[PDB]
Amino acid sequence: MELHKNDIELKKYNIGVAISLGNKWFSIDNIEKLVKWSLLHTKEYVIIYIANSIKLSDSHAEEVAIRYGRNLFIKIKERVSLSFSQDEQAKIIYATWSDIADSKYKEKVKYLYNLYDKNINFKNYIENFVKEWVSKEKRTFNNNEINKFGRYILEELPELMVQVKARGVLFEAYVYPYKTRITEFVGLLQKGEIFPEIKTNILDNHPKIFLEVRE
Repeated sequence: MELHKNDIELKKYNIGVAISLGNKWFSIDNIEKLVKWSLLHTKEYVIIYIANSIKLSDSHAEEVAIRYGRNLFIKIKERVSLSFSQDEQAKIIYATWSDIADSKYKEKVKYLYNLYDKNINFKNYIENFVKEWVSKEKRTFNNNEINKFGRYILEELPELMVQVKARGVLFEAYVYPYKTRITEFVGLLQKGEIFPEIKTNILDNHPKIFLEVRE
């Protein structure tokens, strides 16, 4: 279980553990290993949160939080309190969607929504983007559902691109077990190599750092 470097071994960064809820890799055991690894490499804090989700709220990430995220967090809490010491546990912050989506975060998301409605190339790209992920599955989805799922990605896009506070705590890096199409996409966005207006409008020369950590 290691980082697939200098700054990390020097513990320059606080580390986020980004949980894709419903992704079969994110068993409690693999989540435990990620939190273990992050505790041993972090500058101070480890921030556990729900990163993606692939009507009781106007926000999909919020609806995910109250339907599934709370129960996941309760299971993580109980496991952590048996696997780690009192002092290690004090390094861990459980960031709900609300802890992350403060007013500054919501302005970025709003910018992306407006761009999704006005720029048809961006709409086409994010949409076709969803169509690939569902292409690897058995179920079908209509274009209206495809479009709904696209908006859900934009809600999570700022957290992947910019360094943001959770409960007042800034985490510069996050761990994830594998590269995904979203991480390559975010890579191009952060460089201004795709949809450069997004970099111009919502990024701030402090890019979120992506740390690939697996067995």
